[PDB]
Amino acid sequence: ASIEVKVQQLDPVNGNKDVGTVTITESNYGLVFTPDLQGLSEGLHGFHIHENPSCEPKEQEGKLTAGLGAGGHWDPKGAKQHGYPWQDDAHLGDLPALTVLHDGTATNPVLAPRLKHLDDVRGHSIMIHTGGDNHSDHPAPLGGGGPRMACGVIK
Amino acid sequence: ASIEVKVQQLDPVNGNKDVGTVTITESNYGLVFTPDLQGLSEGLHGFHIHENPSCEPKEQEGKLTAGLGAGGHWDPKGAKQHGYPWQDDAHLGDLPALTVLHDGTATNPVLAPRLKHLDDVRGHSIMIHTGGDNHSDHPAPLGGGGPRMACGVIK
Ligand SMILES: [Cu+2]
Ligand SMILES: [Cu+]
Ligand SMILES: [Cu+]
Ligand SMILES: [Zn+2]
Ligand SMILES: [Zn+2]
Repeated sequence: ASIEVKVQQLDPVNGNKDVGTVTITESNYGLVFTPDLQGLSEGLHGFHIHENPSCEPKEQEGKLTAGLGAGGHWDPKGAKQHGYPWQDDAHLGDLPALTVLHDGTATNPVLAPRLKHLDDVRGHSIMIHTGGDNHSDHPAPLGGGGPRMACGVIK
Repeated sequence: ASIEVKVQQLDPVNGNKDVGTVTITESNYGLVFTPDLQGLSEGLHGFHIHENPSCEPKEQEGKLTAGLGAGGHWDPKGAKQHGYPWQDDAHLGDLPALTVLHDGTATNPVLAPRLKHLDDVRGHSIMIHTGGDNHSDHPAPLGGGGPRMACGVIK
């Protein structure tokens, strides 16, 4: 029971770059996401499972935008609302925020209690945003994650 | 339905100092700890529920040691080993590590899936360590948390 996801920093122009991996394992309380990332900006970053198994950029109003190919937050139960990892009426893809230390590394594992089986995340993508995550659609949509900084396709 | 815990930086020499609060609420997946702290060193900090409802120091080897009055990690099931928040044979008091940002503040909530009711944690203390937490007794005991930096009594 384990999936090692290769994660890359997104740059539609200069090119993407490997920043490490995120290993997903099953615990008695839900899926555990264990990062081993580097070269990221210090702080808390929005961390979610997105609908499409793609990290490719997509054209948006005449602008090749990073990670748009991944689609929106994975929401199989139609919550149509961004929320907490422990909130039942929030996107099923809403994970705890990722902590990146001063040295640009992330190794602190986080639990997603609503995700129970590894197979459930296969066929999707995992996204790391430039901004944080206040687990609400206010004052900013999707927790204020904003732009997509890094991404990995979940095989 | 919440418990607001007053947290203080421990200073046996010149007196404990207020650093904020930690609010505990219940979710359908366990107790949620929402910090609102400031003045702490940046980084990940060991965060656990300790056995005694006291944050006072105790004499050990002739040294008045900060927070020893709280005792060890709360372990009502006698796991006798430090582990993950989602690990059943680990101290019940083992919580996810606390994230302190560059500006010394901590506001990111964390979930303790093995803790179900607010009353279960009443009569104990919550501790913040100077070091982090690798959720193991290897290579360092108690996750490498080391000295006790801040603490609050849960009522
Ligand atoms: Cu810093
Ligand atoms: Cu996202
Ligand atoms: Cu502790
Ligand atoms: Zn969401
Ligand atoms: Zn412990």
